[PDB]
Amino acid sequence: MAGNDSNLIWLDLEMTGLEPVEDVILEIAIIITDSELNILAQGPIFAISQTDDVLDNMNPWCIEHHGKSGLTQRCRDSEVSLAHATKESLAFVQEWVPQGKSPMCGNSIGQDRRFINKYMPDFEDHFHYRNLDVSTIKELAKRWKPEVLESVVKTGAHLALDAIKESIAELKVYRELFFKL
Amino acid sequence: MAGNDSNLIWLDLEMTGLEPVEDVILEIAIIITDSELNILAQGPIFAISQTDDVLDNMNPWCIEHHGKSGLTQRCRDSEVSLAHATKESLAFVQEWVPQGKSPMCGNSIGQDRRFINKYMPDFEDHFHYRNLDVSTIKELAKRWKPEVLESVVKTGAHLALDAIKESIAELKVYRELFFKL
Repeated sequence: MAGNDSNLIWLDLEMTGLEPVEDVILEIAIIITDSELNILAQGPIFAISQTDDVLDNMNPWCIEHHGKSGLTQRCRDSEVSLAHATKESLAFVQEWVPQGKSPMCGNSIGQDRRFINKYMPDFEDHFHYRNLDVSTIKELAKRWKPEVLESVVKTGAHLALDAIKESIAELKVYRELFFKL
Repeated sequence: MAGNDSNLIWLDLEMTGLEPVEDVILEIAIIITDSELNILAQGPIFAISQTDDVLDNMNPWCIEHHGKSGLTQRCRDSEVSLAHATKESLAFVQEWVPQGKSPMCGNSIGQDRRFINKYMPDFEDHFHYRNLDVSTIKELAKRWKPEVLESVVKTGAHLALDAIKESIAELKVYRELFFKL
């Protein structure tokens, strides 16, 4: 099933803040599912090597939340450059889905896409221009059928890996309870 | 009914191309709906003043399509500035939904957002950070229930209200046929 036109690239980034103009990427994880949301593969996980003054002067939210998740320390200890993570990610994703076919999948994935466009345009090129944004459906559920949100489970932050598994599980809940089979 | 929390702000833009690094906005159109997708208001439509330096040197797709469309000439005839379009759009929108409540709605509305974020920062501030991307559901339809696309009405009209009302209507189809409400 490695090359199916309908497979999906799921990803989550962690950043030093919200604005691509000043902020940089700290973490990347990728999961490939088939079109039915079965998990076909996990990409490597990269904490991105960043200097201490970058890590120390990020967003208050980020100091707290990345400090808590253990990401900050993992970037202190990493030798991984963004340049390397971009090559590996692109090669992995190429191994699984044809160029141009899969939209970018995840929660508020357009935010991530801003960072990928600016900092990893080679990687972005493998994707379709479309976004599969799980938060779109959450917003429709909030207004159309909010009790569905009760079945949605949100665990605590560790890896970007975990945040992706949450997005998939969330969409899986919607498929079962919110969309018509 | 004015200023209700679940009211939804819809928009489409037309541009000189795909890369807002140095591409610009040709047209702005905005529709408000309640949470049921009932159209509550049409917003000021704005073709944006661009010199022939800009209009002559758009992409091939844009020269040919914005030419038959009538928009290129409208931007040449147009007196309204970027700031005036920003100031007005913000005002209209401010009437109909409280601040931070509404995601930004439309097809691939993240692309639009990149242009709104750079050239109209004040306007984007009124939205929730979330996107409501109908094309997310179109991507799911294609994979889960393609028969549903048959009822979607895609003319191919690349204008202002043209493509908006088509995004709103496309969501209405999904609501009847694709969602379990």
